[PDB]
Amino acid sequence: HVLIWWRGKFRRADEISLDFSLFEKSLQGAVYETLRTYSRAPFAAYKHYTRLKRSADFFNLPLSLSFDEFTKVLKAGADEFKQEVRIKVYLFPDSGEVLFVFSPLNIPDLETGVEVKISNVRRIPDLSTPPALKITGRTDIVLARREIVDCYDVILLGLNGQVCEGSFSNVFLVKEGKLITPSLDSGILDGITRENVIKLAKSLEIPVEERVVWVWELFEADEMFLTHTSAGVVPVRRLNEHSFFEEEPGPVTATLMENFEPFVLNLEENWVGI
Amino acid sequence: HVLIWWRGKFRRADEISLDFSLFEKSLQGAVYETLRTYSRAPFAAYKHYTRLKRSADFFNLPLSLSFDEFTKVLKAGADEFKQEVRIKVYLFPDSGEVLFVFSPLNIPDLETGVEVKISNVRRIPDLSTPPALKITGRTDIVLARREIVDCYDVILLGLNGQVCEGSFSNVFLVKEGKLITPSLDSGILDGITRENVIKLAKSLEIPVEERVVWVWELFEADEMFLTHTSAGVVPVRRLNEHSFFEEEPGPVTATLMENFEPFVLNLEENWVGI
Amino acid sequence: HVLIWWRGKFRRADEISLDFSLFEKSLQGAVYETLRTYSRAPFAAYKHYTRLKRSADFFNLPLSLSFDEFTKVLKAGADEFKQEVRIKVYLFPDSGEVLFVFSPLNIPDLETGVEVKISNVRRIPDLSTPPALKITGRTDIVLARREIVDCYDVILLGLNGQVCEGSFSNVFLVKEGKLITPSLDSGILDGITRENVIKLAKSLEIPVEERVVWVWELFEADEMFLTHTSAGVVPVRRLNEHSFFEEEPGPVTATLMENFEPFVLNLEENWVGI
Amino acid sequence: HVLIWWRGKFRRADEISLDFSLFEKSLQGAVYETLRTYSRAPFAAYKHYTRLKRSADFFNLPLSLSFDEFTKVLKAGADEFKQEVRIKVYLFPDSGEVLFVFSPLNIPDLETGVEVKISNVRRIPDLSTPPALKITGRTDIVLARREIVDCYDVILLGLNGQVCEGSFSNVFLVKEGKLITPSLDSGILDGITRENVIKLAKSLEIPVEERVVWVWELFEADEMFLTHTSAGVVPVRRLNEHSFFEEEPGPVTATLMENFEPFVLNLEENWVGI
Ligand SMILES: Cc1ncc(COP(=O)(O)O)c(C=O)c1O
Ligand SMILES: Cc1ncc(COP(=O)(O)O)c(C=O)c1O
Ligand SMILES: [Cl-]
Ligand SMILES: [Cl-]
Ligand SMILES: [Cl-]
Ligand SMILES: [Cl-]
Repeated sequence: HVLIWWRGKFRRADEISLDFSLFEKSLQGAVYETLRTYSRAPFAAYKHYTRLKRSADFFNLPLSLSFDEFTKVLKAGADEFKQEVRIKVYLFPDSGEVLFVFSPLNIPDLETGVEVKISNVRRIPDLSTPPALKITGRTDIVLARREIVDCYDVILLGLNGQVCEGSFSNVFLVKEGKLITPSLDSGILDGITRENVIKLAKSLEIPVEERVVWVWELFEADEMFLTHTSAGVVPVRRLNEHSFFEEEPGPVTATLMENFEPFVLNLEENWVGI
Repeated sequence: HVLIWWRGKFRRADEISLDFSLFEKSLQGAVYETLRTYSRAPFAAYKHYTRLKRSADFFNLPLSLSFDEFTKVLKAGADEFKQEVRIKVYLFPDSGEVLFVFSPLNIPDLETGVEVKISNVRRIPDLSTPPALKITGRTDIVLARREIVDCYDVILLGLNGQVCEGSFSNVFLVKEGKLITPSLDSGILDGITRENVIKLAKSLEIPVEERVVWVWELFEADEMFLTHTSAGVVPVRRLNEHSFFEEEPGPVTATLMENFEPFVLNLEENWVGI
Repeated sequence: HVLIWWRGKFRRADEISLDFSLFEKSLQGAVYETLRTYSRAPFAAYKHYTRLKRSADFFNLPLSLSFDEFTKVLKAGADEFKQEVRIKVYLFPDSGEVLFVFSPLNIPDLETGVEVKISNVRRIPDLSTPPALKITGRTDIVLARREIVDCYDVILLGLNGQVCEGSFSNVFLVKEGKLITPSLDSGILDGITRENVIKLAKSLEIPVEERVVWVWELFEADEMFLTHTSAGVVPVRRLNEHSFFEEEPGPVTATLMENFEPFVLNLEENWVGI
Repeated sequence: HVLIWWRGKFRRADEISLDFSLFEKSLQGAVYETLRTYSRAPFAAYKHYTRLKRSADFFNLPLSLSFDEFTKVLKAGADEFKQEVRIKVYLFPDSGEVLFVFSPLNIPDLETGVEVKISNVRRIPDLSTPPALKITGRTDIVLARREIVDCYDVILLGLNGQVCEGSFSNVFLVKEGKLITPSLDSGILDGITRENVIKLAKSLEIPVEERVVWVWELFEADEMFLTHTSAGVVPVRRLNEHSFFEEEPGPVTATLMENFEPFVLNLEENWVGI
């Protein structure tokens, strides 16, 4: 049950009709964002809109849609499901055409923790590409996602062995009661889930450090977890062959994931304009 | 007047209907190769086929068309024009689908030379993406293309300041009668025209060095030129604000240009199977 | 005519008697500073003392000498010459022993400009060694100085091709009337002559930019010059095979070098405690 | 009780008088090699001579002593002790002067294993200094030595996070019965003990891989050990906070240790010319 909004109308996601020149050009990549709903309301819509604009600015391609129109399509689309939706928004090169894809959000039970592995792909450094450019063809993320076989996500290190992030998530570790996450200067995407978790940690009086984190610190951590739009906080039970836990996520991870949804649902900055 | 070949037949390049999920996946990029025709015969076809296979093998992707079938599509499409054509070939990871785009080759007289600039985008390091991978979404090329404002092409350096390539071309310099070009070890996208010019130079007993070339050597060169499929040898009259000439290129470039077409068009290795 | 201060007494520089264990240990390097005199008064004595302390702190080896004692030895030593002196100060590992070497400053006529060349040695990056550690055995500076054969100094680029500095000087360029010099974040030593020249440029209403400077900008510059303790402002007439001028240094360089000595002789921060 | 050989004769290592300018130049560093004796006979003398020549050749420095003269000084000095000795050999660039330092080898029982830590100093890149250059002032080793506080040695990684070496040792890991060690291509100072252990492993049919080793593999290893001249094979019981064992090393390390002395002492290549 997949719905799309394309060229002014909602539509079935069986076939797509587009100008051939747009298709050939889209092979160079589309700028994009992913959203989910809570109670069928689009989450962090304004935050995602401004990130989209920022990705679009790395090309002086202005955004065609207003925030007001963006929210209108998001809400009309989500309203056609009796269930939470995942929403992908693509902005196309030169044309400025926008495509929304709505599909049911089927989020699994991750209380037992996931497996992650160190990627063979290093994150592209700033001198080659801005880390915050969310574009569909960027080869670090394209090549790294193809490595996800017997794990949930792969961890991209930067060129010097600093922890950057997962192929579709941000990384946090816990050590001696402190919540530690790579700084934006490590060369990472400023995830919206990450941002919310940092604020939640502070509201719970958990100490937080945003800094350069070296790969070997993950192997000495008391806890590790991932953050991304669809799932929120995702506990990591094993990195490569290194287990953090057997059954229960660690205590800092557990408090953050139980408090995540109530905290973000009542933080106004995640609901502006909706 | 664009013609395409897609899913078993030739079509007008006006609009295209695609399986929607194919379209979505195509946004991650296609493996690509470009050819042109001389006398409406596709040039260096076998060489271009084997190079395409090389990038396809990186993704464990078999070519759905044999060399023989490949040449049949190329000849068939080129025969529909009353003029020389540019042909772009796209190969899609996992699906193995092939897309050909034929268009009129409009080739200007560039004897007078072009302007080029040093790009602000460094070639993606080998730890992040193979330098020789011809995938349409690679962000070094994509972002470097957007800097082409008052110039012909821009020059991408590697992280260390060595010369790699232009955004659509290979780079050659001449210093004290030697033809010098970045080695494959410099981490480059190597085009067939580059190899052809190297062989031409050797046949004329012009010394050739394929080595690491530092950016500042471009600024001290006696002559500089670009190579690419559609235009062959393109003299550079100016790099940033640094002039090489005002009217006509130097002796080594001029000799290479005047001998290029006679030499490459009479070499059997460029016509195998056509 | 070379004088030394060693183990509490002034001495002839023919022989030196030291504990063998100190000699073996000194093969690992001594922290050091170089000074010159104006009117036989030690220049920027306090500035050099604090840099020495900072180099010493990269080892938690505290400085044995007080500033007051430092100035006392500097002045007593300089007072024994009827001529300006060059002064080298070495601080030795673990022991904290200090050695001063006084020799006549024989400064040549550099009004005609000097030749410099790009070094084959890249400046050691911060992850390997702090750029501000002035130690006698650091291999970037040791290896680069051995390259000075038919030039005055060699220019060390950083790992990415940014201009860092000369083997014993800092680098400035002039472009469209702006004075431009590598920022400290480029990974360089904060030279005391450099600092004074930046202040002098500002006092003369010359615009100054401290930023990342890429190697190719030197080849497009209107003017280039070096700064170091012994000589002050040193005009560069040629970089590699690229001439900036034939006879006369450019106008910005010329104003700075004529105004340098009067400016620094009347700036109190260069004379504190003397 | 230190004995030295300097300028044609053996001397007490109490005080030393030097030509002052020699001393000043010695502060830039010496090429070095270390040996020990078994039964008061200098071990792997020819191997150590040829390695010294290799670093000396980098500076176009001929060895002032022939192999035969070298062995005479080594035997003569070792014969003055009633005990095994450590011998350090220093060679000075340009002058070609040689300094030998003989001292009692006091060798502890390290069967129980040592503690090591990951250093905060990255191995100097190849663009700045050759990785295999054994010069006493190299700042990666000098600064890494100062971190040895509550541990035996620290581990230097390269800029990319690969394992290179300890500050005075080579690094080996064991994983699934394979002995793994950084390749020469990783950019390392290769010691003679490393080569001897590799040959020992092969003679015992233990599989050996010389390859690029990433830091995190140390944290997942079954066993880890160091090699260096004075101690041979040194088991690592703990890396940072990560324990490998509490009482005795694993089977591969234990076998290598128990077979080391019998094997290396009965190999003619380690005794040529003695
Ligand atoms: C590389 C990368 N890192 C992190 C994220 C997570 O960011 P957010 O929390 O906004 O979903 C994403 C988005 O999925 C991403 O693609
Ligand atoms: C590498 C390096 N850069 C720059 C300088 C110049 O600094 P200052 O102006 O304090 O002499 C020096 C000192 O000679 C140096 O060794
Ligand atoms: Cl142009
Ligand atoms: Cl750049
Ligand atoms: Cl220990
Ligand atoms: Cl580090």
